[PDB]
Amino acid sequence: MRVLMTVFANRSHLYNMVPLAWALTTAGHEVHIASHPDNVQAISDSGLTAVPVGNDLNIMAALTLNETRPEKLTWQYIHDVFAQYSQIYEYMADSTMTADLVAHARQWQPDLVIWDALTYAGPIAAEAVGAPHVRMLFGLDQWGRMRDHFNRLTGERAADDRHDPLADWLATKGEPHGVAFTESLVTGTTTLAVAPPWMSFPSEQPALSMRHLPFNGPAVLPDWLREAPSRPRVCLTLGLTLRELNVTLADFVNAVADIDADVVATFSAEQVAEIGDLPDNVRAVDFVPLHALLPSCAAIVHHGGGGTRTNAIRYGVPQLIVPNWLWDEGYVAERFAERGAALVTEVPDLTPDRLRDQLRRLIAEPSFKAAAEQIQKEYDALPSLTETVGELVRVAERGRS
Amino acid sequence: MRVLMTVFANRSHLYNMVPLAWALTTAGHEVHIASHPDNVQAISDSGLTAVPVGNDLNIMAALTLNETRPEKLTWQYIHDVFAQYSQIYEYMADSTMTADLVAHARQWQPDLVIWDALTYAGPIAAEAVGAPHVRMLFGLDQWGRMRDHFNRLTGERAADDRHDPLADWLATKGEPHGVAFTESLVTGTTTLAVAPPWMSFPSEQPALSMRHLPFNGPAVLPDWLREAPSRPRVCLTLGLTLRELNVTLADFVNAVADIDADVVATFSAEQVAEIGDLPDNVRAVDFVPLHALLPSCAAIVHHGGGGTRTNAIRYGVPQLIVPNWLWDEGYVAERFAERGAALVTEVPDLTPDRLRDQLRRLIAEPSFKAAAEQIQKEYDALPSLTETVGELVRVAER
Ligand SMILES: [Mg+2]
Repeated sequence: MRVLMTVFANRSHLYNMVPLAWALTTAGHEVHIASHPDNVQAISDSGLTAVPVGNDLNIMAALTLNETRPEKLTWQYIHDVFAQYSQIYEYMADSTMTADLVAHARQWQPDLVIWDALTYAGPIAAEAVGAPHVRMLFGLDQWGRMRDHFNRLTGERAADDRHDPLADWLATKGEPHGVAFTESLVTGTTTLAVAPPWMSFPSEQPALSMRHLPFNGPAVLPDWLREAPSRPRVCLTLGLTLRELNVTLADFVNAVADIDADVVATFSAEQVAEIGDLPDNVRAVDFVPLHALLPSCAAIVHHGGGGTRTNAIRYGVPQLIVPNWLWDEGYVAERFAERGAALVTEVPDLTPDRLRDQLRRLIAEPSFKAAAEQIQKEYDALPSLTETVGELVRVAERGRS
Repeated sequence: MRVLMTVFANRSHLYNMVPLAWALTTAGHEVHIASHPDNVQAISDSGLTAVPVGNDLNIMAALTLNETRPEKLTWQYIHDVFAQYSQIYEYMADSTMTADLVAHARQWQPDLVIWDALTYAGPIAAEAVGAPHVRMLFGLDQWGRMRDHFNRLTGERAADDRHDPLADWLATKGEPHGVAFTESLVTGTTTLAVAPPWMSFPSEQPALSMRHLPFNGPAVLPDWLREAPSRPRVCLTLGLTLRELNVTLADFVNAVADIDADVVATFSAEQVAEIGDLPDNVRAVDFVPLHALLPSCAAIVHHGGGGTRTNAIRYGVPQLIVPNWLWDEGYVAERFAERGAALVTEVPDLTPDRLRDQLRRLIAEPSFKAAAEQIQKEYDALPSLTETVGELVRVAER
């Protein structure tokens, strides 16, 4: 079958769907990855077929989606979140991008559209051709969680009092292509999850789950990784968060290194300068392939994003999470902490001493390792990518007459 | 499981094994590709994890393997073929390359080694750690074909006259790593085939067969390709052949184009300029991904190589083949021809006129498309890459 996969130009959201693209490819299907022209090189570097759509995105040059306090989750708040993000997401998948993707769907006529959850050209293109479409998550389903609340609230207001910014947005987006607003434009014929069911939000809709494979991008094994591990290793990838905060970057690095293990730390040229002389047991590296590193690590310290935490899940590695707030990191961090698999320090509570002490516990108390391994066992038992391709074929077949 | 794949530094031979590497990957196995340092970038640019081994290879800078006449296939001929190719293959996977891949295997403990069929460091590394290994073909098994004859012809020699250049070479190759010679060093614990059984040589050993996925590196669909075609499209990939060959490139281009169809031709910039003004119905291009062009094509003209022909099989496209005779192109073109799915023009016989006339046949006689489509049917029945991953698990378990 022909699968049209679409993702806005962002390498992380691309890598999120690379293993699924390739599972579909090696089972025999023809897979096109459609994205803005600036994502073409990344699609190439992943071994896949790029179909450029729209103009370069260049996405790099009050109302949040991670809000979970019940009192803040009013109809008016979620309404306004929807109004704002409807604009942002439009920007991220253009009328040009959307027209190019519809034109390709009409020409190629795919049997399944799989769209990155932030890429709303996906469902417009799919519906121009009655292909069933799968909304692919890239962490927890914040948008579906808010959408469920919103639709529950809406169905109990007066009828004249149910403005829906998503309906106005997506009816508008679909209009030039004869695509009518349905609710399935918002959340997909169905949704594919990348996070394990035990940490996901309850949904009023079903979600396929999957033993998510964390694609780390092109990789060359360095010599130093090739050598028999000397003694316990810890992986430190908190570079970005650390520059943010009289208490110095060197101070943070000296404390974090003061533990019974070798540290592999990812740092800029900028940061390696800013921190000056490194401790003895620290190797600074601008990038490391986690799947080559993590099998030998007693801990990983990181900002709680999906790619890195899926690697700690897959390799059974305890975590020290300093959550960022780009998507779901705070909420997932607490889920791991509750299972005994992680220790958390919020950004506002960050001291060198606090990180070191947490790291020392992860290293010393084997309960964290056991909990991380238990997590790994339950992940290994999720449906394989081959099983998932089998579900996706049932979606495209069940989606046909 | 851990799978150590290895291939000498040639992109085509890497590409041969990329979709398998990725089948293995998405099934959850840990996959390393070991190749000389000058091939590490192509490995990482196909999305996989490279392990550099050995020194840069730089491969670009009467005794043939493809000899099939039985009057020529004497023990002495085959003996001398094995004496000459063992030197060539030793060169392509060094005592340094072999020592680095052995040391990596010792440390990483792969469960299974898969080695490109020209990459003889593989079985040494595999035997050094006692892991089983699969020899992965990149076309027909010329070497297996010759070895079958040789081993039999050797059997009937006086014991004192049974000199085996392959046993000598691989014995020497393994000895620093404590690997004694055994015939599994020559042909693998088992062999994985990429060509369909219908075009294959008879082998004394079974090979796993496979519904081969052709990969050719970066692939971007150009915009000119999103229109429905408005009549037969032809794909012309003979730039290299016409280059090494009164008649001007423009003579060829002009005749090949003299048909009722649109030609898409891959030509260097140097070639486009010195072929001069192009006919209306020809579009010169650097490269085009074949797997996206061929669905709309009535014919492909090519040199009969493994990746392009696997594409022709997969999309059921009739072929005009002008064989290279590098590895197996001559034998394979004849097989395609005998099935009614291709017409063949040997290089000594190549003239703008012949290309032209064969090209019209392919477009206008429905028997060729029908035969191309039967081939595709049969390809569709071969074991999926998923099945193949299951067979390779069994191999690793035994
Ligand atoms: Mg014959």
